[PDB]
Amino acid sequence: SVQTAATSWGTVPSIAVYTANNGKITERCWDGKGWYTGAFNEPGDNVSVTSWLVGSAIHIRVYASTGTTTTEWCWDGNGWTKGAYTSSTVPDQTAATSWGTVPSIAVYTANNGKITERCWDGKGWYTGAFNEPGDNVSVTSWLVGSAIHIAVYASTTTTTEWCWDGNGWTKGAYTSSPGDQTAATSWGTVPSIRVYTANNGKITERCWDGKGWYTGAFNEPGDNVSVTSWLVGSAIHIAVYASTGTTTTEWCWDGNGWTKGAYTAT
Ligand SMILES: CCN(CC)c1ccc2c(c1)Oc1cc(N(CC)CC)ccc1C2c1ccccc1C(=O)OCCOCCn1cc(CO[C@@H]2O[C@@H](C)[C@@H](O)[C@@H](O)[C@@H]2O)nn1
Ligand SMILES: CCN(CC)c1ccc2c(c1)Oc1cc(N(CC)CC)ccc1C2c1ccccc1C(=O)OCCOCCn1cc(CO[C@@H]2O[C@@H](C)[C@@H](O)[C@@H](O)[C@@H]2O)nn1
Repeated sequence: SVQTAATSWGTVPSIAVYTANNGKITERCWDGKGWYTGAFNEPGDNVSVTSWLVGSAIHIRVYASTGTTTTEWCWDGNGWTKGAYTSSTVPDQTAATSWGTVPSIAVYTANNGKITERCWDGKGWYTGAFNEPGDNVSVTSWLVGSAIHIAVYASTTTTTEWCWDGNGWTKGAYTSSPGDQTAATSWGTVPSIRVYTANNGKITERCWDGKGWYTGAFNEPGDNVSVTSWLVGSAIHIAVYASTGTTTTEWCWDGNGWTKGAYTAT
């Protein structure tokens, strides 16, 4: 099927969805009044994205996988340009997260059954300590004040949660113990986490609200899943993108059940 990645920002919100199809990545954007086609058009078979607000200006980084490299593509208000990211890979699935306004970035790559990590601290790219088995990776992160926490979901036999608390990596209380493709989001400082798994054409949901994992009401057909969420005061909003072949369907949580969203690819 096509493979998607989703970021959002502000409270309207704005959404960017990236779809990899026949080696091309294209962008559908939402401004609060209709979906439209963004400038982004780069080569790639797989995509992940992350973004951050500097005051009220969005900065977007798309990690596009092209055989023996992943290229970073940068939006900073005035067009797409190539980023300082470099890797060396084999015919590659990535997950990205970022935090603060510096910002800091962590990119996880599953290459031939191993997940590895590249980190950006504002000075340059370096190799992170993370290195664990997996064919499939998703990531979410949250600030507790100025301390970053990172939850990596590595799917190989079992999906394993790997938690970073700022001084070491450990196995988390998640494990839903073939060919799982996961997408993760989180919100607040508890935090809440939702992990979506495409397995055998069903997408299903696992939930953390600080007091143990449980199966969520989310249940929709798809072979690929991406997700983004945003808070408005105390209210969470989620957009899940479920894909089968070239058909991507949006599912929205606005606090009153999962409903089909307006998203089209066109
Ligand atoms: C574009 C081509 N690439 C990528 C392959 C590249 C370019 C330069 C270097 C490169 C690689 O590697 C090294 C390595 C060394 N070392 C140890 C590190 C051994 C001697 C030394 C020099 C180079 C240098 C280097 C040599 C001499 C002088 C300066 C540098 C340098 O600027 O370095 C790169 C970062 O410096 C400032 C340039 N830069 C890049 C950005 C990017 O900011 C954007 O936004 C960020 C948030 C990220 O998304 C980021 O990826 C994105 O591009 N901001 N500033
Ligand atoms: C207080 C002692 N008792 C017996 C009286 C008890 C104990 C645990 C639960 C209990 C009750 O109830 C639930 C109920 C659910 N529901 C509601 C029917 C969702 C399927 C889930 C887990 C337990 C859980 C639960 C089970 C296992 C692990 C943790 C919890 C838990 O955090 O328990 C307390 C927190 O539970 C969350 C309550 N709830 C409902 C929703 C809204 O929906 C969820 O969140 C949305 C944002 C979406 O992701 C949606 O798909 C997803 O299902 N969010 N939270």
